[PDB]
Amino acid sequence: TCPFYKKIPGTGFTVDAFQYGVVEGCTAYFLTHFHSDHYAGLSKHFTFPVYCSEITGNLLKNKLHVQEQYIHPLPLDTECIVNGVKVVLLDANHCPGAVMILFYLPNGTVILHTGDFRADPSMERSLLADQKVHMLYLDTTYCSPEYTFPSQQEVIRFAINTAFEAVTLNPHALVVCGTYSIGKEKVFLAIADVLGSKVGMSQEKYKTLQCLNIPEINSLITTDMCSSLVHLLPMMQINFKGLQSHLKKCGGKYNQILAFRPTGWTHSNKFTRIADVIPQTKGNISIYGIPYSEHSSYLEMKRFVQWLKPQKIIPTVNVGTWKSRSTMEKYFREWKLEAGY
Ligand code: NI
Repeated sequence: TCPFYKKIPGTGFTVDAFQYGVVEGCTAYFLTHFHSDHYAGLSKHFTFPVYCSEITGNLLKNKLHVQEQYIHPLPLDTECIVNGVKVVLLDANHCPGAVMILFYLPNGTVILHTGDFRADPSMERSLLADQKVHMLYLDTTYCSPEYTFPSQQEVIRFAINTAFEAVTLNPHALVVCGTYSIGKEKVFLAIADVLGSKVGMSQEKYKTLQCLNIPEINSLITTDMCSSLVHLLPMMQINFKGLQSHLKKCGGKYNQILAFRPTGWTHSNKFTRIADVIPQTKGNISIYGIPYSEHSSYLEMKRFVQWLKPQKIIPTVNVGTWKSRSTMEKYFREWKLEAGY
């Protein structure tokens, strides 16, 4: 049955609550983004209204076959009215089409649901600047101080320089990038752009990326693996057996793979700067784990909350153990004491 932290009080709304059947007294189902832990349970047989971004709606229609009459896409940064409640969708800086949702309840309470997000100081200049928030439903994925990571831009610089150098030294090398859900597209697109190649992939992955409004996508992606020197594969195939196998299938077109696994965090970041990262190598296969995160680091999260100064924080991640919950509540107290609210 539905957890309390997926329910918006004083409304008939839920957020990312599609694996519970018919939720008692839910009139409208919001979806923050197209990742499987959040959409789990949608299908062509779903007949309640779903509210979401334009991109997420494209994906519901095309990938899950949800019927068009039940998809209610909203533009960003725009006051809209749902079942008599004013709502706004804000960019979450997560994956394509991911949003945070602002709710303005009839009694004057204001609620922000972050969905999944990576906090950034650019958010301190949206419709959030203009008013107070009583309740924050917060993405606490990395809510512990050991989670530090570089900026996405520093990680992309590292990957582009690495791939450029490798292929210049060996023009018969193949670059591989692992993927398991939408998100992290800049990794593979930036690499392809510096090598003057398209990114090759399965027809199903190509179809998924065409659902996204990426300007000049016919331009960056293809299903012709032959013409391409950057290939996308399932994250699971990013290991030595998977990559030897793939290398065989290219029919002596390539003699080496350099592969990137853009993971969230790895305990190497406690003892290593981005500049000092190295691969795992076996034969003519090298694998780099790079800390490209689409969630807030601990310090990014803390700054965002100390700026917003919500009256109450409800964590939405890591809530299933008493020790995790207590640890997060202790941080939230420090933040409030340090910030003076
Ligand atoms: Ni997500």
